[PDB]
Amino acid sequence: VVDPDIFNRDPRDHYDLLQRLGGGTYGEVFKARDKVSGDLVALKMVKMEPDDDVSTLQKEILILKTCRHANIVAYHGSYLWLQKLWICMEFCGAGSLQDIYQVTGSLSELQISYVCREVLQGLAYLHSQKKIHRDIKGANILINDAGEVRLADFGISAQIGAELARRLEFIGTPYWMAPEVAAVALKGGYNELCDIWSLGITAIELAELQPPLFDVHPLRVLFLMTKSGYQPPRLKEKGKWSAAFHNFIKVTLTKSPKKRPSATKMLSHQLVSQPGLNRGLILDLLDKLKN
Amino acid sequence: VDPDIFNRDPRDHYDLLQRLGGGTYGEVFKARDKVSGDLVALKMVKDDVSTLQKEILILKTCRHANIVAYHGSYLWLQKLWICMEFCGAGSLQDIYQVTGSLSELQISYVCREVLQGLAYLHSQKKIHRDIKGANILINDAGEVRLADFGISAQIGAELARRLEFIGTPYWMAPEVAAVALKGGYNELCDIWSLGITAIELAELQPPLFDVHPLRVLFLMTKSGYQPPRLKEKGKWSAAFHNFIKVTLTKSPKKRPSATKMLSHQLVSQPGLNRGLILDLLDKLKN
Ligand SMILES: CC(C)n1ncc2cnc(Nc3cc([C@@H]4CCNC4)nc(N4CCC(F)(F)C4)n3)cc21
Ligand SMILES: CC(C)n1ncc2cnc(Nc3cc([C@@H]4CCNC4)nc(N4CCC(F)(F)C4)n3)cc21
Repeated sequence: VVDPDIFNRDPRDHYDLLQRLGGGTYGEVFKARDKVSGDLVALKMVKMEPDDDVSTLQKEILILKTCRHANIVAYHGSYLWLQKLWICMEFCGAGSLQDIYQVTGSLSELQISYVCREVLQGLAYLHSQKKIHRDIKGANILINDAGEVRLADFGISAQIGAELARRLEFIGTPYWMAPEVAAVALKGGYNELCDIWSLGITAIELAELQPPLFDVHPLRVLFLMTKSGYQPPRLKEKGKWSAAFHNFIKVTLTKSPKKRPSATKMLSHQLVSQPGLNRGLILDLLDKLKN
Repeated sequence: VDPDIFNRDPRDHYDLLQRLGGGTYGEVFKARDKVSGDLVALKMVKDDVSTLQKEILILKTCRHANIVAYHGSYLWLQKLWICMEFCGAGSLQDIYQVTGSLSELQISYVCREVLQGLAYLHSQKKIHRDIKGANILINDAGEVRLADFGISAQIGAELARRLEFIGTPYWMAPEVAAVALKGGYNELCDIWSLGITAIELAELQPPLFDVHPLRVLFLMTKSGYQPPRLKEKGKWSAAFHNFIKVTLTKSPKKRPSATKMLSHQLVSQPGLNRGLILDLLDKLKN
């Protein structure tokens, strides 16, 4: 069973499908309207046929259903009907920051600062629940028509969670196992501070339209990160960005997780504490997107 | 694809003498080579055979006296027969379940021989990951052979599979990339397992054997976990207690390598030889 609170009914009983927004490996996403309230929702539809593995989708729903924070996409339930699973969420009309910057070009420093503050608020909430997003990037940060910021796409977090559960199920007898082996099997070998690093990379992505080393073979990038002299990336254009932005990048991209600041600590950084960070900055961006 | 597979009937080459066990992976036989008379172990198998493929490749690429020797594989009638050196006494667990606890000198010899095998494996960039009495075999001359690389193969396969579906890495933190490529721990896990095995041979159970395994996993993953110890202090020399202390070093950054452990007083002392285990096998028989 995918989730103990699934609605075993046709989602079309409750929603009018308005537009297919896209589709691929993850399934398809629809814009729909609540037939009673008139509110808009996103429906993510995935095939869910007998003997398919439900574990990843199960974990994704578990994450969404237990979050109640403005900066995490709101969850309105899931439907299982005729071997399709529909996950219903708050609609973000502008899509992701990647959808936006592919049209607008690079964001301003103030726009990036607001985005980073909103993402850090969502991360601090997730971390206080002992959750880890594990896939912070422009493609997974959604923007609504009011310029508000929502973390979404917990698929990677759910995949990791489901694999972690499978590791525990088949760990075998533990009595000869070294503690660090048990720790990797139970906890994964890293912690929530990985999300802070990913946010620093995301800030570079919003500034430059690509993450660092985007043109290097992925396996080479992984290898370089494991060398003892690996150097965190930096913003390319020194004079374009303030010292505060360069320092935000420096501290979020702290190599050692033992020394990397938490989401709550980062919320005190000058870049995201400064006045004038509000959704109007992103309304400006969305106007550019249409103008 | 193993390029050396013999595409012919193994029974045209070996006389099957005794089924030793198996299931549901397959069956294990004691067999005799038809031309030489040497005994061998034949493991018959058969799905996704890929992890078994990786397991055979481990055995095939190892060439060390303390690793059970590999002779070849026969493919016949959708059954793969893996031919290995025969160890007539079985595992140390098979033995101690009859004889009772080993002497300190017997344990010292076993530990030296396992450390030699581990030093070889680690230099080959392999991790055994399942060192325990059940996986250490004893031949009829009292010599020690590491065996059962099934866990090593399974963990390597699973590390490779995760790597294949890791997705794009450009937003990943370095510690996440390191877990993806290197698995989150290293070969020093085998040194810890050897320390537990030494307690097992001394006491007939690993520490915490009567604690629920999920509780053991809970305790071991907390920052305050204390490494176990031998329970009957006066029975064992200071050198044995110290060997346990250092092999069971909690921090993998401080735990000694197999080569370093081979210089420890317990395993470098004189009088450690296969005659000690021949005595054990005599006790097993008599
Ligand atoms: C991650 C996804 C399952 N998800 N989760 C919650 C959520 C809330 N709102 C949206 N909103 C949007 C808006 C737009 C706008 C159309 C025109 N430009 C962007 N596109 C898209 N997607 C095009 C590619 C897709 F995967 F189909 C989605 N989603 C998507 C949402
Ligand atoms: C790990 C195994 C596949 N393997 N690999 C190489 C190898 C070389 N020699 C043996 N020798 C023995 C001796 C004995 C002795 C019979 C009387 N007591 C132990 N039993 C067993 N088996 C009991 C349960 C099994 F898996 F079938 C094996 N194997 C086993 C070997």
